Amino acid sequence: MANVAVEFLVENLMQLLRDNVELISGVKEAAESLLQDLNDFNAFLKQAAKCHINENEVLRELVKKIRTVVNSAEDAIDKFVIEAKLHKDKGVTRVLDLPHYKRVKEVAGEIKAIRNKVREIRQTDAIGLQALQDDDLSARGSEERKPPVVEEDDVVGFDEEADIVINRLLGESNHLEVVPVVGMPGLGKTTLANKIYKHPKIGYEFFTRIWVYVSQSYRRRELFLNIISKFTRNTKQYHGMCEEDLADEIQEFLGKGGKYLVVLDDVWSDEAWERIKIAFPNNNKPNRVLLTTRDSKVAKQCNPIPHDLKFLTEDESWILLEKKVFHKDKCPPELVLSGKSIAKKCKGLPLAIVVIAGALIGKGKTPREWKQVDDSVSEHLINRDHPENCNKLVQMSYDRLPYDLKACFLYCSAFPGGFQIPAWKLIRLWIAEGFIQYKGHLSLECKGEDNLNDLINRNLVMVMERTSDGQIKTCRLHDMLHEFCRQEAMKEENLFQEIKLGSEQYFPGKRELSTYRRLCIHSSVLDFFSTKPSAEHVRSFLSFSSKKIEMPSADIPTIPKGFPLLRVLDVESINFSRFSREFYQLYHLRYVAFSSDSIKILPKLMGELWNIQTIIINTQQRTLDIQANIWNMERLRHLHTNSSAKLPVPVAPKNSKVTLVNQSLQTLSTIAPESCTEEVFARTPNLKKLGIRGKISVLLDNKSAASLKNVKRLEYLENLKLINDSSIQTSKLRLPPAYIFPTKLRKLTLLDTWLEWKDMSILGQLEHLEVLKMKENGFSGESWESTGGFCSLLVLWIERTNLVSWKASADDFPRLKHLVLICCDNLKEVPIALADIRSFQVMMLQNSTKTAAISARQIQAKKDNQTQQGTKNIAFKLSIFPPDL
Amino acid sequence: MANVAVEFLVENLMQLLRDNVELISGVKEAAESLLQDLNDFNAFLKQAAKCHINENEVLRELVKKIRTVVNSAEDAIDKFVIEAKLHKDKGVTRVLDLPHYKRVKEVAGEIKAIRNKVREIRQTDAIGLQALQDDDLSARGSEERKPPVVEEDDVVGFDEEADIVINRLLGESNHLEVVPVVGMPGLGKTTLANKIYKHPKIGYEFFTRIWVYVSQSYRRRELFLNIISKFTRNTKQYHGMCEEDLADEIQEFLGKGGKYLVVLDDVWSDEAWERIKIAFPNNNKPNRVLLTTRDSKVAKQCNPIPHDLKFLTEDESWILLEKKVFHKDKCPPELVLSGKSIAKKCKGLPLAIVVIAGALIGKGKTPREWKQVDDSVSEHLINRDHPENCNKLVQMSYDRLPYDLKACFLYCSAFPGGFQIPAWKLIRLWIAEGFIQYKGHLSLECKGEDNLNDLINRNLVMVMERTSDGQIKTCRLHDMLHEFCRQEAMKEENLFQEIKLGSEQYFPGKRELSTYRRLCIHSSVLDFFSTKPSAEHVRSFLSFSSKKIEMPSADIPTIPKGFPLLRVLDVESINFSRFSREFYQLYHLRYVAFSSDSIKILPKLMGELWNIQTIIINTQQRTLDIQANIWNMERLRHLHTNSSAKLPVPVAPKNSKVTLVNQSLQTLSTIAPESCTEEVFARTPNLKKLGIRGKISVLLDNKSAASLKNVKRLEYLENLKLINDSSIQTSKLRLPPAYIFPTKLRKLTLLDTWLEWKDMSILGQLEHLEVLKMKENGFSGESWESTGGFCSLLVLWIERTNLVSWKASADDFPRLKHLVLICCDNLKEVPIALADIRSFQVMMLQNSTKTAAISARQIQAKKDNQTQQGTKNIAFKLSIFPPDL
Ligand SMILES: O=P(O)(O)O[C@H]1[C@@H](OP(=O)(O)O)[C@@H](OP(=O)(O)O)[C@@H](OP(=O)(O)O)[C@@H](OP(=O)(O)O)[C@@H]1OP(=O)(O)O
Ligand SMILES: O=P(O)(O)O[C@H]1[C@H](OP(=O)(O)O)[C@@H](OP(=O)(O)O)[C@H](OP(=O)(O)O)[C@@H](OP(=O)(O)O)[C@H]1OP(=O)(O)O
Ligand SMILES: Nc1ncnc2c1ncn2[C@@H]1O[C@H](COP(=O)(O)OP(=O)(O)O)[C@@H](O)[C@H]1O
Ligand SMILES: Nc1ncnc2c1ncn2[C@@H]1O[C@H](COP(=O)(O)OP(=O)(O)O)[C@@H](O)[C@H]1O
Repeated sequence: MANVAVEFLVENLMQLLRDNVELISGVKEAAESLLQDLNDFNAFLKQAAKCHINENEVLRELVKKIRTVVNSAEDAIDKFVIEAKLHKDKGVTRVLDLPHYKRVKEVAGEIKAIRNKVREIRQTDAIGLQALQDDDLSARGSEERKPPVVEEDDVVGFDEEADIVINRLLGESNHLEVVPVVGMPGLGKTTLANKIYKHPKIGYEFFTRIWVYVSQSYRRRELFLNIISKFTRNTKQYHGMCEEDLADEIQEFLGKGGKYLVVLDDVWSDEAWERIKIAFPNNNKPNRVLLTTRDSKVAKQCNPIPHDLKFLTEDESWILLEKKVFHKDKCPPELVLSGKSIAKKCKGLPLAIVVIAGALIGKGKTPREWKQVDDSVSEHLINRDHPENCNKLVQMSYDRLPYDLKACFLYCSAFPGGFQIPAWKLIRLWIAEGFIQYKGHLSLECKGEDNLNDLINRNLVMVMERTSDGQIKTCRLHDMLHEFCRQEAMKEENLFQEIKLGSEQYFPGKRELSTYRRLCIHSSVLDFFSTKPSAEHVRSFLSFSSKKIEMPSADIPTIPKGFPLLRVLDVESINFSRFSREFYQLYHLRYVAFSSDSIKILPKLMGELWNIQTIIINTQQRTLDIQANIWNMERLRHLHTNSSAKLPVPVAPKNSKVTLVNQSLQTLSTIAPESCTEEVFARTPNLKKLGIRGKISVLLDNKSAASLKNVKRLEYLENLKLINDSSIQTSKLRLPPAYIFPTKLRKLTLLDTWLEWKDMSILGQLEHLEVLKMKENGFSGESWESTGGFCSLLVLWIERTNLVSWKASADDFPRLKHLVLICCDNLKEVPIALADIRSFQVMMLQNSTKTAAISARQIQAKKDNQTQQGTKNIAFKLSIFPPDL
Repeated sequence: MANVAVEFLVENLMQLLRDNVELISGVKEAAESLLQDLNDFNAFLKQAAKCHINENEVLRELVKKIRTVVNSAEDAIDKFVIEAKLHKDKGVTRVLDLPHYKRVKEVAGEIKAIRNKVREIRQTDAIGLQALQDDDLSARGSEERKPPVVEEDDVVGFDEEADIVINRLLGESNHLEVVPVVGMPGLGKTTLANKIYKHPKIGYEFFTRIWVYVSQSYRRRELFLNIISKFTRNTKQYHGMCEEDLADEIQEFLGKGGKYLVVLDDVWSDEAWERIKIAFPNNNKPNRVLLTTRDSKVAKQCNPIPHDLKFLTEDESWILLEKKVFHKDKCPPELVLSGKSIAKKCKGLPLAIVVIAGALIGKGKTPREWKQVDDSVSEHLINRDHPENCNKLVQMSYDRLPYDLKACFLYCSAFPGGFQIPAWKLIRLWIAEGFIQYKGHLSLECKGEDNLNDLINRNLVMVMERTSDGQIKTCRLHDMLHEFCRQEAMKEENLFQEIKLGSEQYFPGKRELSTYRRLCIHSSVLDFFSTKPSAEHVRSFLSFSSKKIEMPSADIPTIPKGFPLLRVLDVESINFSRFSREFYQLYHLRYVAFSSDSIKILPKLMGELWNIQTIIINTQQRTLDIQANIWNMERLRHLHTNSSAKLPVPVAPKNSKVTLVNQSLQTLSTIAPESCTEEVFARTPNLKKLGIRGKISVLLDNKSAASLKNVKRLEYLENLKLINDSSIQTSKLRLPPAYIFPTKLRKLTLLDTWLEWKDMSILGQLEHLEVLKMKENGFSGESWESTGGFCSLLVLWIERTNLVSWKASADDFPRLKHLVLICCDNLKEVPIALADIRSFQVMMLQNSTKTAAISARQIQAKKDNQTQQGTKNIAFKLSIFPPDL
């Protein structure tokens, strides 16, 4: 939508005028003029949006060229800004910088012609404003939306295929067999196969169970490395071994672990199965493979008997729609006939019905909306076999979205097919692109999380992984939605364009690449950069690859010089050895991610990019030294890192009264303990997440820095992590008293502190802490005895400890819901008093002593009797690692 | 040929037995038995080769099974070598090395199994050549092959096509019309183009003329870079800007010098034309493009009138056949009729005439041989349209090559089709690959050049360029010939395999790779190594990519670990930042050629190797410290580079009587001036080609360590090159006395020495000097007065010198043949006395004063008058790069 670009340009111009007067100084009148005209433009596009522009040709004619004239302005202003900052570097103290001030004033001549153009067009727009304001529709207020807790996890009317499949498997002893499943896209082969892979009988039967996704763009060796990973810890060794030997190693590991069930998803080409099957050892055991698909030929080839999936009958259809649109509550009677007619209109496709329930949630729950939706569906599914019917249905759902979500959905279609989207990165990309604008009081990140939850609710985006906290950790887009969104973006809106290279084709020429605004290259990238492209109007550049590619020493300069107007640059999948000066000459850079293996210092010139919001760095060295004045970069909001970062020593200005305290700074992913000082925390009042890697001892000792005591100043801090990199128990470490920590702290992580279990009382004293995660021998001992305090703790996580005896009472953990016990191969039993807590719902116990498993089964039987006893308890689910136990 | 493999194994086994008793100490008995078995079986293989091999299957089966055991013996022997060297590396002083000595005894058991297999072949038949001994064919002696002679520079029957093409240009000025040349394969379009391009009218008609070769796998950017690099000297910019901008610059430069005539060779598809045609924007000038295409559709798309290359007429065909087979001499009357039958059977395809001429010259000059050849040609040229006729003719020609020369002719397809092959690289490769073996007294490289001349004489190898010396410089195979050799090698013999992946195809599995003995890649080797392939039976690797490519630091150790028995490592188009230690266990390496841009030190572990013969490095480091002990490598024949290599100080051991005098060394291209001490020359009695690069004044001055005086000691030196990197003239340099130079010096090159023409007398005194090359103001001054001495000189190269006045008489250069003057914008006139030099053959003049051009025209007129007077003076040739001069 043109509104997005208009708003972003207005905001950036305002920020540049307020903040940096000197750069814009030669053209201030033109800046203010463009500001007024863009405000008026935005109002006009809103008024046009109120109407159905597609209904009138004149309205559609009017919108065109609103966007091009706006685009011409953005270009001229940005070129001017970069030119004048280069002038500042020139340091021409001449009063009249006649040489090359006439170049920045050539850009200003373009600016002036552009201001003249914008003054025009605005006069024509004033014509037809009154006529447009005569008409309006959908005059209503805005309501709230609510978080997407799990709902309808049960699968309507699909027990039949589940039981048939679970029956078929385990037929012939000592045979490696494959179970094909087919059925048109959106039917639910993955959903049913998930229900199988999570049915109790399957987990009872086979010990090893691997979930594997194999699309068309799948890679064989990438898959083998990960499957070997399922068994062992490190794959960096097998980065240097052949696929065949890798196939052999997977075979040995998989054969060792008794039986095995392996799931490969959405296969496309029979040769794909032919190649992948090698790793599986046919060692004369009843091991079952479960592949699903869409094409019939491959299913038939891999086994002469494919099990075809089934459509949902009319009743299943209506019940499913009722569930999705009305969630737990039951439908009010008046809409029943409408909903049943729509369900019948669907023909029993779970995908069409699901998206339609999303559209109904979007419209409302009033009879007029239901009748209109019924009429529209009765029109857009006249055929069955044509997939574009699903596209028409999704378009109908899509039309009702707010334009802000319209931008986010398309931009979520940017990622490659089959790629699992990291939610935090997706939110930060949305922020840096300008799709989320200040409205209200929520922090930008919270608004982004709410937007993602909204998109999940109407069933456009399917969630894949969730956190311990219950939040979302990784999402993606179903194939049909990906195709519809990609076509809509690359064709209509020109949001972005992709450059995947088919056989016997060439990367476009400079004239074509001239008309792009964003690039995505998810295929051979070094090949596009060996050509030395040049497109002055590329603002973003995305490359979400699978492997890590090295960048040749003679090829580093190409990105900075080819695209001198970047804003977003995510090349996390490309490893750099260094950087060139043109890099530090990129002055519009907002988002910047990159990897590296020999980087140790963040050069100081990097602090001259005065618009950076986000920074993400990967480095193999333990210590990363930062020399750029991050206290100078006003708008910095995040600084991620995987090594231990050594922040610079802060100094306030001497001749300037102004103090350097960043109000908008929310993260310091991993800083060294040496910098956990009073001043570092004086400068970050609003900090919400902090991490410290290094030798946690320096913190805990009270000589060098009362560092844990320094932590008291961060009032809003809500997440902390203590990572120790020393591998030597030089002394014993002691946590300070529980009045030093912040009050809202909600999630803590320890790793190799090696603390004594008596200190757990201090943590019990904390009030709001909701998740405790101690990994890799965080607390050392053999005797912990609960002493109360964990009033609100919701998830407990213990991994790689030598604890033996634990003792508690049902009043120690009143709100427990989740309990994680990993790699505790020296614990004996879990206290049974944990079976008394009502909310205790999920437990898991990995690589643990079998006596603990027997006690856990006792606890499960206890809670089963409780729920049987008429209490309104939440259902009980257990998990014990041993297949036998 | 299998005899080649048997002989290679025999020679290596004898070498290993002689040099190191320890390496074969455990299995010396079976090794010697295998050696004698190989000798007798090679006698058997020769006896088989005496009888027809192509026509008999049982005979091939007899000799077959011996090649397999020979390959297996090679594998096991190299395995034992690497294993014994690994034992040495372990440095176990135990009398009984309980770990790994049983593994080596099992490898000895494998060696004994191969010995048993060879003895089993001998048991099946004591010799197996009794039937072969009964029948003998082709008994005759081996006589001389003539030294190469440039001959038949005239083209027969294509002059009328040349006239028609030269009538095409001047068709319509102020326009761009493409000339299409269309013909069947081996027809001679490219010869007609190479003629017309060389026509005096063409050079006079256009000041600028370009020759461009459009292969099937052409890349546009590299072609444009070549066109640009033609005109200018500096290209640091054009490596940085894009191919659209590159074509724009090509337009600019071709328009700077007015009208131009460019040639595109062997256009295959239409897209080639559509994309290359944008680089010739007509500047409303009379511009012509010459396009040779085998296909016709592309020609019609280029221009609705393609120039149709006719077939040779019968008389033209015969004059060709007699010229080729007989060279200057005419056809003897008795062979006239057999020749006429052969030529009339050729159907006019000149390539058939040429290949049959090669077959005749190889066979001999007797009527029975001519009749046999004619009958075969009749038998195999029944049809007309099928190109496979040429494959059949080539097969006839090939069955007659000497088995050594057969192996030589083949494996030339290992170099990708269409690639100019440096002759020196081919010769050194043949030497390293055991292809050329010690037979007689000729030096290995001399025998290699002899073989290459022999092949070229047979007209199976084409020469692209020569030298003022007239020595072959670069050679390439014809398209059809390259295709034939490719199919031959990859199918019937298994000399090498070409891993060229389509879009669908994937790289081979390790299983397929197991049966390969030589690898040739010509597509992405980066991706090939990305799959991390492995192979033990691989001895040769070649990848002639067009560009230079980097090896990611994680991909560096792939080649060693995958290939532990590597001999020929042809990776010169690959870049190496560093080397894994696994490189330094490749005890089977014979040939190492590789690039780099940061390598400053060759590690001492490089010296550990012993089997290498050639070392080749092109680094951009101005210095290259060589810390390997080269003096301990006896078989080092060649250490080629372009850097100012600083050799290690030759130190004799304190407790050894062995003289570290390497009797195999032949060349030290660009050693450091500091490294020219009496010792290093004293270690190399047989040095043949030397050149220095660095601070040469350190060589000249007597106070300085007298390097140039010591250079006398090399009695076998024949090639000397002196190069100065010092751009600063801190003093004037003076040459030593004439006697100090080696007696047998024959070619000299001077760059950046800025000598004083008064010294030219000293160089005159040199008795044997035959090539002189002064460049980069080699001699600094304004007036030259030649004083004689250059009795045996033949060619004179003057480039970028500020000479003003030259005075010479005909008595100074009685035997000289070639004058050339590059960029002498200072030179006034050329001594007209040089016109009296009978031997004077060809003159060239580039970017000189027009006065020199007019005086050169005077000299040309004088020579034309001389020959017009009845003197048997050789034809003279004049050429001026700018015709305006
Ligand atoms: O062995 P050299 O005495 O050093 O001469 C050779 C050779 O010159 P000749 O034709 O006289 O044998 C090549 O031929 P030209 O170029 O001189 O015609 C030349 O090839 P390039 O200049 O193309 O490289 C080559 O150069 P290189 O050392 O790179 O192999 C090098 O002569 P120069 O090095 O002095 O140019
Ligand atoms: O499951 P989560 O709720 O995501 O909690 C953590 C945490 O994530 P958050 O701090 O954002 O909540 C870490 O995030 P990052 O370190 O990447 O910033 C991540 O990595 P760590 O191990 O270093 O804590 C870790 O993932 P994992 O432990 O698997 O590596 C993950 O916990 P999960 O195990 O559930 O992913
Ligand atoms: N039996 C069912 N009941 C309700 N919804 C379903 C059912 N089966 C699939 N779905 C819906 O379909 C989507 C899952 O996609 P799916 O059909 O499994 O992809 P594919 O079948 O193409 O692999 C989800 O939105 C899910 O809610
Ligand atoms: N005299 C000639 N007449 C016709 N074609 C020729 C002649 N000489 C070379 N050719 C062409 O050159 C190619 C092979 O040339 P070749 O026999 O090597 O001679 P040259 O060394 O002069 O090129 C073929 O395409 C052939 O048609």
